[PDB]
Amino acid sequence: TSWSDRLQNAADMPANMDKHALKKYRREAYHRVFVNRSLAMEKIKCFGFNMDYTLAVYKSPEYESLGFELTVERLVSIGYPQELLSFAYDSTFPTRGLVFDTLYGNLLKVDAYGNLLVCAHGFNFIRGPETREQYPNKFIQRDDTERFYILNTLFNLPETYLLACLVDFFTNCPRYTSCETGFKDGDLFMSYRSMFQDVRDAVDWVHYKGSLKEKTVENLEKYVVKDGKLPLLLSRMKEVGKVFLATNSDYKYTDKIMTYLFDFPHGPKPGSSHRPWQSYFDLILVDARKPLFFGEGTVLRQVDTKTGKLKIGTYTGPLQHGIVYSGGSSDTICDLLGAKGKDILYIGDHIFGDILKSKKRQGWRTFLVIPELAQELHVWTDKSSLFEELQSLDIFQRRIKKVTHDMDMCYGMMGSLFRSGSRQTLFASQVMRYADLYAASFINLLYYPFSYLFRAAHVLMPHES
Amino acid sequence: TSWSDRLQNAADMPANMDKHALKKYRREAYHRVFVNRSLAMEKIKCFGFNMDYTLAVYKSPEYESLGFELTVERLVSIGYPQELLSFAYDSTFPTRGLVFDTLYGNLLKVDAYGNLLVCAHGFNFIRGPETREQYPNKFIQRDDTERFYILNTLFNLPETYLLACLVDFFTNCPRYTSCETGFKDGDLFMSYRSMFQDVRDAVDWVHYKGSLKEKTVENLEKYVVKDGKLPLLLSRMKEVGKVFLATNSDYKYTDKIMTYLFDFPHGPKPGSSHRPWQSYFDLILVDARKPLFFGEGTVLRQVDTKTGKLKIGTYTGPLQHGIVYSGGSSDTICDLLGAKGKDILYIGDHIFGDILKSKKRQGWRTFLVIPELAQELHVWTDKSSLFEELQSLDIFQRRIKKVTHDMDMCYGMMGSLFRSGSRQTLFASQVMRYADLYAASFINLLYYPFSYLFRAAHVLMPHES
Ligand SMILES: Nc1ncnc2c1ncn2[C@@H]1O[C@H](COP(=O)(O)OP(=O)(O)OP(=O)(O)O)[C@@H](O)[C@H]1O
Ligand SMILES: Nc1ncnc2c1ncn2[C@@H]1O[C@H](COP(=O)(O)OP(=O)(O)OP(=O)(O)O)[C@@H](O)[C@H]1O
Ligand SMILES: O=c1ccn([C@@H]2O[C@H](COP(=O)(O)O)[C@@H](O)[C@H]2O)c(=O)[nH]1
Ligand SMILES: O=c1ccn([C@@H]2O[C@H](COP(=O)(O)O)[C@@H](O)[C@H]2O)c(=O)[nH]1
Ligand SMILES: [Mg+2]
Ligand SMILES: [Mg+2]
Repeated sequence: TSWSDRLQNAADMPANMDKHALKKYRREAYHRVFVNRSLAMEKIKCFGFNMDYTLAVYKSPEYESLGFELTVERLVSIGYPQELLSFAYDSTFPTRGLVFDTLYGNLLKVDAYGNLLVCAHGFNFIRGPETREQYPNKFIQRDDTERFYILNTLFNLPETYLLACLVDFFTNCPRYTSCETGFKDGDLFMSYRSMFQDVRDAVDWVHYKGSLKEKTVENLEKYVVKDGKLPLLLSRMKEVGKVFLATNSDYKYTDKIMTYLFDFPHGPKPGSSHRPWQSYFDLILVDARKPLFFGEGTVLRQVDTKTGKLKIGTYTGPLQHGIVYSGGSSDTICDLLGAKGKDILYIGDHIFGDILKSKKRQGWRTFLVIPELAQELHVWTDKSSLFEELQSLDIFQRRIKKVTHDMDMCYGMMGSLFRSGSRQTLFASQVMRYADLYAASFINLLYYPFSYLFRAAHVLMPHES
Repeated sequence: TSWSDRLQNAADMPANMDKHALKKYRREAYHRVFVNRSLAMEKIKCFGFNMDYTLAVYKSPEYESLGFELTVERLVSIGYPQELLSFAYDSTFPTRGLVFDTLYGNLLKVDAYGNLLVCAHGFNFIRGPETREQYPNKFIQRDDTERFYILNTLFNLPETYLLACLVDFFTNCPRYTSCETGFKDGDLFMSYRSMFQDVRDAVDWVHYKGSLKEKTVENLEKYVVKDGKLPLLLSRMKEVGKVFLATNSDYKYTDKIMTYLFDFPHGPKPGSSHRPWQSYFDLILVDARKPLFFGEGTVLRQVDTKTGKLKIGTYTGPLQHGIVYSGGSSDTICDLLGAKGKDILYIGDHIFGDILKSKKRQGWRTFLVIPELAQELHVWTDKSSLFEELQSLDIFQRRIKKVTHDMDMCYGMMGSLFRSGSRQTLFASQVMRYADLYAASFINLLYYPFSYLFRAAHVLMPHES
């Protein structure tokens, strides 16, 4: 059972819009919206959306496994050894939000202060004192962005595994001599840094010049979660405010995915005329180039939606019906919709590119969709006497390490997305700090009334308490 | 009554080192160390110190008032109008941690997300909708470091007031026409940005080329808080670990101040031989140039302590007794003392330069000294039914704004260092995030045993609770 199974099962359900069933429904952890800072839903005048892994949630492990297969095939085609063809994707290994240390070739799970919670060199877990050799303070300088790469998204799940595999393969293969910063093969030296770049280029290549997109769209039911409730939610939002789409994706791909997500023999509710995905948005924008979008951005262009090509030149007209934009910046959206940032709830999945940057650069209100929260919740309960037990020992050592360990293993080899025992990861700390609201899915907003007040409790400093 | 009066009164007291009086003493808010993250005192192998506003706490409003007087005299000497000579320092106006917006010439108190809590143009307080003209989202981009200058320290207290004064003076003086970004005087245009720079240069000039240092050191009792307990604390620390000094200050000034702080007719305890300040430290370092010290730093030089001049060349020898260093980097200290960052408790007063940067760049353990916490605490109690009242309304609007207002006024015109009603400032949020421990004074560490465990409670995400 994957988080996409959980998500697809709630998606295979019709909306009961009785105000008594609605409130009842949101009592369940799974259908709940979580609050980091208070948010009055009535102040929101614009609901903003991203597509990939937000509106379009790719199925797991199917889509990761596809993306992995093709990156291997791109690496092998450019020269990596044919053994790679025998790797297959393992969804039990990679946790999202890991740092790849391009110097020493380790996958690291770290806290908000660069403290090491987990260290893995290929599939070998470095523990305790072995690690202090490379990390003498058990700590990394997050500022060293040249050395440390953070695998923020569900798109990096396959590359997270592939880096482990690759390090494993060259380590255990007797043609290659392992050194501190890479591998020697005769007179060729492959650093972890160059291997990492090759992988990073290959993923990018599969996404942009390979066949991941063509393959995804030719079996959509296999790769994308479809929900009858998405159109109903959007139509409700359009009643009380403005709705927009801003994706890094191109128009032709967005149109294939969006079309499919709205493909039901009705519109918002059963019995209503179907309408095309584009009637649900007041503003559609593609090739957004987030996070640069939340700064200077790029030049505002206009899509020709017949050819799926950009019209030549910068677009200098107003918002008219049917217009599709490409590029521009977050200020385009505020200007065209006449909104302030605090009037905009922006729903996305990329902690850095979507949520962090819109919050800090523009002060927009944020909603982080976290699809693994479906399965992370299920496990947080059924092992709450493993947690509540670890909790207890802290109050009351070698028994603390042992219990941390098996707590995490339930999540997988790399542990919870959110913590390693009693220690919170960087990812968690960033969700708490930048995501005003968060949930397993944005559809959870359907179970809350029009003018709800999400309440977080006020924070007190230690001397204040 | 100033926080320096509070601090000086606890400094005019002898140490009762009975383990029963000690524990009793630290029960008082004022003599307490506050915990942001758990810290086991027995893991600390090196206690590190800064001098200015840490070991040497300047008296208030005397030192601020001196520093203000001389910056005015430097501005007037370079061309600012003689009216400035009639300004006098007002300790009730400036709160530490304000942002100066060099575009529009406003002093702003903001939260951790760049939200506007208080806005002041000179001495006129902008409220509600008037402000939305210049800040349409009621928010500032903290990243715009070119426009927004953060007044982090007790050294910026006089310049915080002077900027208010200056904006006030040109606004209300009929020789100058007020524009959006500065003042017109005939064919001369003075922007707020250039005024700000002139002030910033003048403060720096007083500190480095003017007579603030000569004047301070010729009446030390007037300007510096002296405490018999400082030598005792240091000697206790030297028993269980290593002690170092790292200051941005030069040796000749450090030697004048340090000498005076140790000037008692005994050493650690009454009855013991006096010893010179330098015997208390295992490593002394001057002209540290923090925060650059916590990165690349500068070239390690060696002080000639007879002339107070730098020896010529880079220093390439080991730590020997009596050696005084200048420049270098945080790695010099770890190398010379053989410490890891987590073995180092660093006690300082500059949230950015001392605490933030040592924590993030090096993972050192941090202790923030916050001298206004003496007076901020006194007022947090005696108006806890103003807070507890505001607290109550949030649960249960125009009555919320009115009550926020008079809560703050107790602290001064610019409010609490830590909050504006129920909203925490950037300063507070940064103390919570970067300062493992904090207190009104570092001397508070004397009231805690050798191997104490400062405990903060574990943090839970909303879905985790
Ligand atoms: N999740 C992320 N993915 C990619 N880049 C990031 C992420 N988080 C931060 N960065 C960027 O990496 C750089 C180095 O990290 P740094 O620790 O200075 O950032 P930070 O966000 O300010 O840390 P903190 O969480 O302590 O505030 C910064 O430019 C930062 O914005
Ligand atoms: N108190 C401060 N004084 C001076 N400069 C600061 C201070 N705090 C942050 N800065 C620096 O100002 C710049 C712009 O602010 P930004 O909001 O990106 O920083 P930040 O610390 O990452 O914010 P956050 O608190 O959200 O993590 C950064 O380079 C940041 O490190
Ligand atoms: O390594 C990569 C390379 C490309 N993309 C692309 O980023 C887009 C994300 O769009 P959105 O989430 O802004 O809608 C997708 O088209 C995807 O192909 C990645 O996410 N990761
Ligand atoms: O605007 C200024 C200019 C100079 N300094 C100097 O910085 C030093 C702070 O030293 P420390 O806190 O690192 O010991 C002092 O000598 C002081 O003169 C300031 O703090 N602010
Ligand atoms: Mg996305
Ligand atoms: Mg200092």
